Amino acid sequence: DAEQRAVAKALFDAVNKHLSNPFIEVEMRLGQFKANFTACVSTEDYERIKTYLMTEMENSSMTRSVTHDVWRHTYATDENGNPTRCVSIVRKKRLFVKNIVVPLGAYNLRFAVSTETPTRLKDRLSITDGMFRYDMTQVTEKGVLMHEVEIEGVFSSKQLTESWLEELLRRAMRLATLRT
Ligand SMILES: [Mn+2]
Repeated sequence: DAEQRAVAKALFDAVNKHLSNPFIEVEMRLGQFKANFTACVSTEDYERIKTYLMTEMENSSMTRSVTHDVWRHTYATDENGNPTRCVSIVRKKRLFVKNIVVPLGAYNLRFAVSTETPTRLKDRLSITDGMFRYDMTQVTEKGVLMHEVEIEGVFSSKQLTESWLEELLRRAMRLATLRT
């Protein structure tokens, strides 16, 4: 009856709260071997990858964000670069990691699949081309400045296909070999 419906609704809401919304992140990160794989590119190669992406872009769209990181707690920043407050808290567990065999002269590529479930400073610029998101991040994690580039997409319950993976590897190889 009516009381039963109130209990079941509460059980339903409590179940979903304990489920959360667990999505899957598939990413291909550029990097080098130089404590082995370092997910960074040179400054000059970084600016040329960006030149490539802005030339390629046609949707007149991008997102920039300066955040502070420290389960990871992400803190926003105001107009002067000072922290505001947490805008997200997420646990990232890597499920699958793989080194890609790249052509000679190319940047190395690391393939990573992670579950994300709702100190470093990140200045990130993100572009979308088709069903792929490009992230260009300048990271500082211990006084060291790293130029990071990755291509990625997120899935949950948007499902992952072999076609999307095939194009992800194609698009990543294009950035990895940009200088050659
Ligand atoms: Mn990422």
